[PDB]
Amino acid sequence: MRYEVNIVANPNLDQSQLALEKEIIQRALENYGARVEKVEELGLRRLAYPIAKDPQGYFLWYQVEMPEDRVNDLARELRIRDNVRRVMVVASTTPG
Amino acid sequence: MRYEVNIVANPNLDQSQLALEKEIIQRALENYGARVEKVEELGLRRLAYPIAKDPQGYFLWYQVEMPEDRVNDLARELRIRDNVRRVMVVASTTPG
Repeated sequence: MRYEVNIVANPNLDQSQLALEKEIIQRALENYGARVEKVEELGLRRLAYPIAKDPQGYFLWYQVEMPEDRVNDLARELRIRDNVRRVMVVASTTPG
Repeated sequence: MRYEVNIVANPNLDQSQLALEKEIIQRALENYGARVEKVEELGLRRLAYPIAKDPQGYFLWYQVEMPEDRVNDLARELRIRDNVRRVMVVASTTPG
């Protein structure tokens, strides 16, 4: 299945720390057997609506192909790190 | 400011109803004075992570240019309709 993986990392990291976080994510995708189809580094962005107390984050977006039964474990592995604040995974298709 | 507007509509609508919802959104963007730079109709998708009781939705994505002081009112106008389940607006830049 094709998925979009949206990651929000700590906005306060220096680029050396961010490089480590990005490397860890890519290694996790490969280690879980995902085929990585696109990586977009969106960078520092701000949630405007709804209203959050901590609206800034460092946004990363991945498009991947992988089996549905492996997605949950991957997502949880990605978010275990303290510098990964949020992970959201959307399947690009549904049964209907 | 440039914003990404992520809309999740009711996944159970027929295309006649969805056409009305899309027309309403575009009219609201124009009526609020946003410049609409891209419209992507992503269609029926499923939240895979985190786990939601109602994970399916009809996803729409807009990129717009508009003043920051008008975004909140626009977002609230967009979501007042029952068929618009979620609106999320992200500013593409931050002060830092």
